Amino acid sequence: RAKVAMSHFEPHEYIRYDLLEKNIDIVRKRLNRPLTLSEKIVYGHLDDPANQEIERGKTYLRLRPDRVAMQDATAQMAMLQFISSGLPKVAVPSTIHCDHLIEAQLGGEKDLRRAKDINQEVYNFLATAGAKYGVGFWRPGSGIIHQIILENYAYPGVLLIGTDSHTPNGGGLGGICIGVGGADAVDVMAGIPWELKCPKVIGVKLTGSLSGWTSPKDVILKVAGILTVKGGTGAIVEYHGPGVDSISCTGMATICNMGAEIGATTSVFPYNHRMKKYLSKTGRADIANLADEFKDHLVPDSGCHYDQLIEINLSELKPHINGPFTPDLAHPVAEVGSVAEKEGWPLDIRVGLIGSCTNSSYEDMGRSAAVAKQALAHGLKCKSQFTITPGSEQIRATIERDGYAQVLRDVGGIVLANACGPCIGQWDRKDIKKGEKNTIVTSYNRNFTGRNDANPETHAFVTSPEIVTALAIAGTLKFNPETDFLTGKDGKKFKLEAPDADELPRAEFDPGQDTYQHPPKDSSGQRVDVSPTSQRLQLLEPFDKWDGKDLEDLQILIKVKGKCTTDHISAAGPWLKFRGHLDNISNNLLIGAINSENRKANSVRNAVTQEFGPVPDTARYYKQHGIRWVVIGDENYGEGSSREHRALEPRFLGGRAIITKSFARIHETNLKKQGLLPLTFADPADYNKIHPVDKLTIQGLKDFAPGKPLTCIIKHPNGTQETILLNHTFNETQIEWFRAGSALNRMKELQQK
Ligand code: SF4
Repeated sequence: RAKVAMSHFEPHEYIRYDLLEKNIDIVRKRLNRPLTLSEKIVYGHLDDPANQEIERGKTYLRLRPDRVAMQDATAQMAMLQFISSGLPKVAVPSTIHCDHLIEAQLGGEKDLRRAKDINQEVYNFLATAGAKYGVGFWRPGSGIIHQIILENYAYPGVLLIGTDSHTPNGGGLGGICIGVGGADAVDVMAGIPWELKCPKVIGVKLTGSLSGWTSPKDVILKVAGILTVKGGTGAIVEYHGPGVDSISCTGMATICNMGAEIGATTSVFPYNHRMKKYLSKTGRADIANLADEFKDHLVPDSGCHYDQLIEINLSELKPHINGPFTPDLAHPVAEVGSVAEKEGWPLDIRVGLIGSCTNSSYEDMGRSAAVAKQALAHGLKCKSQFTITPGSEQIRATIERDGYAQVLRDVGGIVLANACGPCIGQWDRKDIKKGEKNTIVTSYNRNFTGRNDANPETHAFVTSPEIVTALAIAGTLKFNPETDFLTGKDGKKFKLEAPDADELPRAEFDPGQDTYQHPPKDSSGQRVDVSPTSQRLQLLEPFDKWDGKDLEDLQILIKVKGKCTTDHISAAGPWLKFRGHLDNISNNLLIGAINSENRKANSVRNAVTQEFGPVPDTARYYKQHGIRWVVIGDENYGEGSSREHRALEPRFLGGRAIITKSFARIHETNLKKQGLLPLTFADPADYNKIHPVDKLTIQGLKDFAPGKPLTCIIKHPNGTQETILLNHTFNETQIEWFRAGSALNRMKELQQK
């Protein structure tokens, strides 16, 4: 066909639209129905399109992703498991991005220099394992994983997996980009088929066009309010309609990015001329030209069926701000001042934060600078503190060159390194004490309790970068940029004009400094050294194979009440230090979950000593004494970030099963991967039949089978027993992971020894 390379760094790896077309055509001759766009890309990547069983919401697809991307808080454990597989080189284009371990304190260059010193052991490990196994390495300072991927690696029709739940960001360039745990990335780096439950497809038809203050962020702030955080589970969101041409390519990436907050498998937009324009301005006109020749396969089929349709009229959409402790609590900016007042949310904004991968594009920085130049023209600066995170080095060099960074510095902003920083709590925040109630507004995406600064009483609202800038200047939520007046230095009242800015630089992007490190694909004789006394890195010891017996008289470690995110199960912030060390990070296990017994966090009853204490310590005491335990949870257990640490930590501390009303997708997969049993109540009311003191027996593991429920005997203290049934979503592939002790153990069994 064409020999067009997948990126500038892999001149030999060609895009295979011929393969994609061939597979789409085998599959549509079988289904004889129109295919949505996500169906074309996903089924076009099937390992076996002729025989694969295809039913939305029901079958597991065996897929062949084109490339793997990892960020440094999840890459360490993905690479420690790849190192245990014993395989010599990764089988597909793979990258590591060092963006999660740079703490915001002093701003830019200073914070990067400090991070490089503090994290030297880890950056060393990743660069060395990268050179040895043939993984490309983007150095600290290079940028946030998803911005580097949009700028260099994402293209129409790619199937990309990344160890991060905002990998869907890449849907803004017509690709299917899916968040996974490190063990799924090991499957693909090892060359074995990746499995994904066939998704449902929610269509969102966009009509009209954006105007004035309304920006691409408002479309997904509105969709999250409609669908709620559990509304997109098991589905891909596919944007279509005449209003799509109205959104810039980075705007589409913003909307696809935050679809992670409704639990969606990923989101995607159809190839159109805005993507073509972005590919040409990022050095990839040859890929835009090839995609023009395969355009029919990069847009949905006429009359394709969506399982749910939502219509949004862009012309009527007005600015939104969401939170404070969930991303689906949506409010127009116009009314948040009044709702805050009513609910007792602090009206004064201590810090306004723009950027992160969700909103750090050139157009986002241009629009925020456009609001900031007006305030400056009246002698004002920010009343709130104000920080700016550029998404990559190229965006930092280009907004610097085109003068937007200086406007943002002149209004009182501090430019932070090109890293997650405050978005995952890597922020040395000193202005409030812990427990001090206060309000910050961000252009980020998640706004859950204690995530930006480990303070549970910080009320974080997410909105667009131009609204964070307008509200940082005002310093209060009781300010609506569309209606209200500010007073200049000079005494005159003035109103902020809606920001207008270029979506891409008129000149080319300035690439900034050299930050990519290609693997020697020659040499590769590196020794990865993990010191046996390291506190940050530890080689894995394999988990135990299943004993062949049912699980009797299991102790409940904790019955969790309400929302239990992966930040409740395995907190980030300070714990990021231990992402490569399983025993040390297991000291945060479930310390944020609320115990139904006393409604406290990190205070559970030890069944032996009858002292209430920390959950980590109690799980280690049960493990030390041979007591196998269980977690009982509520709805959407495991919501949020993809960290497989939330599944590895309970396995390590002696857990056996997690029984809930429902699971978020990535956590449920991660639990199966590590040899635990994620089970759901066949009747959710049965959650109320189980009390912290009850012991449980799970029976029927001997004839464990796809579609057959497991029986659970609840043993009450008084001698009463109640039998209930538990469903699971294991297929046969996954039951083998459980029997072997973990998926990695099963893979090492298939290597003939
Ligand atoms: S923590 Fe924030 S900036 Fe970093 S990859 Fe995730 S969403 Fe993006």
